[PDB]
Amino acid sequence: NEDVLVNVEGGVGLLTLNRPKAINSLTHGMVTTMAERLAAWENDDSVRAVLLTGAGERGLCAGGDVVAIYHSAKADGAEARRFWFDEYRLNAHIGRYPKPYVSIMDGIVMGGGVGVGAHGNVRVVTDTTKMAMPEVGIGFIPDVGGTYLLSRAPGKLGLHAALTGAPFSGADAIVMGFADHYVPHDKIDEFTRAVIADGVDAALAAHAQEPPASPLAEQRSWIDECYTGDTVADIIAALRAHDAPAAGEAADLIATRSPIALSVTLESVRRAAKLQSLEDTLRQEYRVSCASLKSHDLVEGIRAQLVNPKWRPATLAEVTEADVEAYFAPVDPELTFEGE
Ligand SMILES: [Cl-]
Ligand SMILES: [Zn+2]
Ligand SMILES: [Zn+2]
Ligand SMILES: [Zn+2]
Ligand SMILES: [Zn+2]
Ligand SMILES: [Zn+2]
Repeated sequence: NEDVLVNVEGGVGLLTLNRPKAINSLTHGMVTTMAERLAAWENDDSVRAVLLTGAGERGLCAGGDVVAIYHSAKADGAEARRFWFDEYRLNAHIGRYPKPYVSIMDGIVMGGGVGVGAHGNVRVVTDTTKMAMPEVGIGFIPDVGGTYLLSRAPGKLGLHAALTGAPFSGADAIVMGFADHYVPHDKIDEFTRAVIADGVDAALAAHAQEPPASPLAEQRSWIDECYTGDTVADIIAALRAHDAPAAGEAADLIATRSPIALSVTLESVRRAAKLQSLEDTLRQEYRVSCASLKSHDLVEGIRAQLVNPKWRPATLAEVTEADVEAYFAPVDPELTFEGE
């Protein structure tokens, strides 16, 4: 099997993620294929644009392959670090890319799938889009430039998405700055065909629609009320005190997540909000990911997903400021972006 299908048609470089039985989860091989093709096509005049899609019907991409990260974290972390090094460089390159990069973020789009789709410049979601950064549920922290996107969402919507790790819709994704355009699922095929035949602007004019109401946008009042707290424990207390079902549901979900991952996530998004550069943000995320490889909760979190995680530390009250600060320590080598 070719885990990424590659072709050029109508002047469009086509990248189709192709592990549909795994909802197209990303391997290191898939990342390097994408990266090499983006590099090869960048100065090739026969390629006017790039289009990223996923095979099958359930989603563009459910994430990075978590089994491989798990096996690496139990070993010496070498593959995980190399994977993230190459992946984050790819994320940055999509972010800078000079040619139109159209991503079809249909169906399930989570974690690493956000990384390959949501830094594009023509970002399409649909009525089946279920997008999330669910990292705290496995003892991890949103990466792949997710902290850059989360910190740029309106209000505190980004913190809500990051701490709950809950999915949000296509319309929500547009509100949060993770996507640009809305096309119903049973027009993606016509839309994709039109990009290839008539170009991006014609395809959009012909198939894009006004998104429906964003439920996340309607929740902004209590999100902004409750997520201004200094600590995750402050946030949970406020959500409970607001005494309404949607806030309570958020609190309940947060309370299932890794305490250390939640704490590092809150700090990451707050620090990312002060960084202008996608590259600088990814450098921070790389330190955090590297640190997470040495953690109890990353292994426990992924284990539980594969096989009720028992987090350690078990409570937010046991998380110290030094525990959080440890995730932001320098590493050697730092993530670098040269070789363009
Ligand atoms: Cl570039
Ligand atoms: Zn379909
Ligand atoms: Zn393995
Ligand atoms: Zn590798
Ligand atoms: Zn470039
Ligand atoms: Zn169709």
